[PDB]
Amino acid sequence: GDTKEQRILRYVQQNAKPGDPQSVLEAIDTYCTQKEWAMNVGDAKGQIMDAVIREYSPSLVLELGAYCGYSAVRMARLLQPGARLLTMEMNPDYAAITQQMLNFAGLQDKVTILNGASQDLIPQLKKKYDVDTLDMVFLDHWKDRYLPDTLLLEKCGLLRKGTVLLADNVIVPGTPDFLAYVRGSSSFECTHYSSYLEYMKVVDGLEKAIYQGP
Ligand SMILES: Nc1ncnc2c1ncn2[C@@H]1O[C@H](Cn2cc(CNC(=O)c3cc([N+](=O)[O-])cc(O)c3O)nn2)[C@@H](O)[C@H]1O
Ligand SMILES: [Mg+2]
Repeated sequence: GDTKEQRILRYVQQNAKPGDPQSVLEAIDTYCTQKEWAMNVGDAKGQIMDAVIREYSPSLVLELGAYCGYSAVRMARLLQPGARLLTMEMNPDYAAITQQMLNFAGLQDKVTILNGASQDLIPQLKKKYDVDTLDMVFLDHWKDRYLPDTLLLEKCGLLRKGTVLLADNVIVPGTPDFLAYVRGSSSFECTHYSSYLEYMKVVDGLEKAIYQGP
């Protein structure tokens, strides 16, 4: 009784300043550097994420896997007014942590949390949420869903030329099938950003894959 995710949030509520997203991010990072490792994107990879976001200024972002709401907070705090983030989370407990994390950050009005698995929700985006195409996609869910969900996004017509895919953990725990596909495919221009597994000295990285169209 009493999960790590609940402890992380409790620490944020005690040490972070309400309505200040930088503060919420620093609290989580501190908690996870000092007390318990947890699978947030972390500040090192979060900084690359920030740079990618500022470059494209997406109006509509889709995130796969929210977890505690760390990357959701990172991204939604950089979004222009009227720009939105959709985040898919299959575990209702983590989704609740995320909602409260975003509420504390004062970012709740920029984000919609979708409850359910990506494979079930993605085919419903156009019909049930009036989504034309996506400006950007952050992949941070089950590693072996990266490729299937990409092909699924393409099938559902959610990708246009210019859609940026940003994938966490392509080295650790690794997504070798996703990497071979986007790199080998002329439908994706790919950039690797070398970095470190969150809160550790193990080499990890993000992959940016830009859809070129059919
Ligand atoms: N199909 C899915 N649809 C929606 N949400 C999903 C799905 N699969 C997992 N999630 C969510 O990802 C979050 C966190 N997560 C991520 C994974 C797969 N990713 C990792 O395991 C991971 C693992 C490490 N690691 O092992 O060092 C480091 C990282 O940065 C990671 O993202 N499992 N739970 C959880 O909230 C879970 O509900
Ligand atoms: Mg990750």
